[PDB]
Amino acid sequence: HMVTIVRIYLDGVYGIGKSTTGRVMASAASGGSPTLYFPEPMAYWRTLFETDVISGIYDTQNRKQQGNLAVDDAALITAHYQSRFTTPYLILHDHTCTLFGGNSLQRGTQPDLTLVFDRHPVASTVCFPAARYLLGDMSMCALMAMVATLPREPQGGNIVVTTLNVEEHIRRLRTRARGEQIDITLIATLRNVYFMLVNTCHFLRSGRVWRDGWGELPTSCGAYKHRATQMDAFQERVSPELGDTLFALFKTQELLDDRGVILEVHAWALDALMLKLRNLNVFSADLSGTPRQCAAVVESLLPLMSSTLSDFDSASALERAARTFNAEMGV
Amino acid sequence: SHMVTIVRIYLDGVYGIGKSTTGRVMASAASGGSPTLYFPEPMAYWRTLFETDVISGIYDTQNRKQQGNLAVDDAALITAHYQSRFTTPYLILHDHTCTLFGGNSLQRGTQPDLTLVFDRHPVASTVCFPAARYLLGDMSMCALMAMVATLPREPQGGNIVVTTLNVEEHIRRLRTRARIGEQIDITLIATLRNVYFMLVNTCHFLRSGRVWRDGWGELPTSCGAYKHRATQMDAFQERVSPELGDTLFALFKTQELLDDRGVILEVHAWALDALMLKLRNLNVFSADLSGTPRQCAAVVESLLPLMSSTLSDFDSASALERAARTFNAEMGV
Ligand SMILES: Cc1cn([C@H]2C[C@H](O)[C@@H](COP(=O)(O)OP(=O)(O)OP(=O)(O)OP(=O)(O)OP(=O)(O)OC[C@H]3O[C@@H](n4cnc5c(N)ncnc54)[C@H](O)[C@@H]3O)O2)c(=O)[nH]c1=O
Ligand SMILES: Cc1cn([C@H]2C[C@H](O)[C@@H](COP(=O)(O)OP(=O)(O)OP(=O)(O)OP(=O)(O)OP(=O)(O)OC[C@H]3O[C@@H](n4cnc5c(N)ncnc54)[C@H](O)[C@@H]3O)O2)c(=O)[nH]c1=O
Repeated sequence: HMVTIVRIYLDGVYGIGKSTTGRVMASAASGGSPTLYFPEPMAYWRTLFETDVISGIYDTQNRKQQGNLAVDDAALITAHYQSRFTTPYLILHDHTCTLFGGNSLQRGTQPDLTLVFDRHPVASTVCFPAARYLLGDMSMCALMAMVATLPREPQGGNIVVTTLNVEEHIRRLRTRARGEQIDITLIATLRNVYFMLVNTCHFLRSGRVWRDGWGELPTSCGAYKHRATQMDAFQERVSPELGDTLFALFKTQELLDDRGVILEVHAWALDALMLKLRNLNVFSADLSGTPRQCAAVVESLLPLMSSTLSDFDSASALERAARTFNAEMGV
Repeated sequence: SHMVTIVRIYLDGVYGIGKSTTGRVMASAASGGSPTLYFPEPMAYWRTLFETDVISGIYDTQNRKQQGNLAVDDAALITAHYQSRFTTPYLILHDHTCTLFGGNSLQRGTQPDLTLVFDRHPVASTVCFPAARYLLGDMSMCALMAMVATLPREPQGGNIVVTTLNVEEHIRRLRTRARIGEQIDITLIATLRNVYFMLVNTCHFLRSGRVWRDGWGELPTSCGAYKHRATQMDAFQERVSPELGDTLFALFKTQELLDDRGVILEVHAWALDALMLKLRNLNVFSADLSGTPRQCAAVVESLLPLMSSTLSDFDSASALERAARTFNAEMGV
């Protein structure tokens, strides 16, 4: 008994609908075949240790403004809690990775098993870090630090970057939290970072590498940074330029030598990013309709996705991992 | 298509023991053996390549701790951030060289076509130093987990040699560099020494073919006492037949990671699994450096019969030679 598994990482900017979405896809209410959902590791972040890292992050963007903590220092304290967000993702990823199996193909069929992970390690190792850096809240050096910890995606992974029109995105961000300030720049920049990420996988699928069109590309400075904070600045592109992708932000003096050439060690890092994101078959989804509709939109690009071949012990082991994960990541 | 036999060695252990000097000799042709490339410590990355020198910073933040001007709360957060900054260049190097070692790792008891000495394995900055900072109360168990998790998986064929030294001689050396009213910081040194014994014992335990679970639920729930004892000099040693108590696993049995029943949470057992898996491709050895640089170089060398080799190709071997040349340039001073 071999099993055909398809794994989906649902990802994108927060407050868009994605968690409702996967949670619906998982629930017995959608039909199709067995669908297991791995939720966000909330408990890990909030209750399992003395410090609640979400409550800590913003607590520091407050302090840094409230004229009470060195601006230099909140860039370190925040860098740190950004690190803490990654941990449970890396643990999950380590545990699940042996079990997905091999023989990744686009089979066209329905799989015996469907997994939906709420977010891929890329979100908290590259994307959120990249955004905090563009906002000046975190240094290049520190972005490097985090990007370096992204694990290699094994074969057959599928990442669906969820999207939404801005209007509606603001409506759903008020319905959830008010009192506290929403942070419209973080949202604007994250929207851009996620487009950049999507562009990046399309870039790689098109067979290019980060060196291609690197010389031509302009150095990326205050001007380029600020632009990533503006809304709509970037968008999905099936044939992107280098500058439409995540690599563009790494061309800065910080990483360049006396004559404008990127250091070999830094090229190595850009190399590793490109390696790690390569087994990630990229898709988009607009989360405009109702949770049930959103679900069927994700479920509709199932025939396009990458399936693996697993043995019946591991299937079982993933389902156990599913049960446990939902259980302990509780609240 | 031409087949090259590589053996890689990670020299590791407590700082100030002689390891970097040893490695430079193993590289030097005068020490015979097989051609040796030596990847040094990523100094430049840490100190010069960015606006902040992680070595200055770190201690400058332990200083503002005792010396009122910055919170005790923040120190264990800025210090952790800096500990994380130490690991970056090692992860980068690891990612660059890993896909070049090739496979077929088989302890072949002969001299290899070539030898790579890396100064330190990712384990040093993602497990060992973090573990010691936690045992000293400078860092939380949760911060620890945030770093333990970022150990990369060692591929087949990795050999790690934990360097050792009697305490007299080790201290002597420490004062030999340093110089002029600089404090040493025995406290850390003592804990790091214990952590590295825990590590040699850990991989033994694991090669033995034991898992972290064997003997777990009968092991004393480690907390207050255990932390003191980890910081006490020579509390730990290289055990011949190590048990769970002697290993790095012991320190993760704390209230912080159990439920109301005294049972480790499953997500925590997973983190424990990961670490056990990565620590399974490292062939572990210990080497003593009381001899002279040459003697030391020979002590590590004589082990080679015991070490494991991978088969790479000529074009890969030749990129390692560049890799080593590049790393050496970009990291000096
Ligand atoms: C990963 C990461 C996160 N964070 C920070 C950023 C955030 O401030 C915070 C929590 O981030 P979270 O992702 O853990 O949890 P949420 O804040 O809940 O954001 P989500 O990731 O869950 O976004 P979703 O949009 O997937 O969440 P969801 O709850 O589905 O959507 C929010 C609201 O929209 C409505 N909704 C959902 N679907 C809807 C639909 N189809 N129609 C109408 N409304 C819909 C629901 O009523 C819900 O109230 O953590 C970091 O700082 N660094 C990091 O690396
Ligand atoms: C990796 C890491 C480092 N740090 C911090 C802790 C430390 O304070 C600092 C040093 O970082 P480093 O280890 O790159 O720099 P060093 O302090 O130089 O330590 P080494 O790695 O070089 O240790 P070694 O023992 O290899 O250094 P070495 O210079 O070889 O030895 C010290 C002295 O002993 C003499 N010596 C060497 N071999 C000798 C021999 N055989 N006989 C007699 N003397 C010998 C040498 O002349 C030298 O002066 O960085 C962290 O906080 N966290 C981390 O994760």
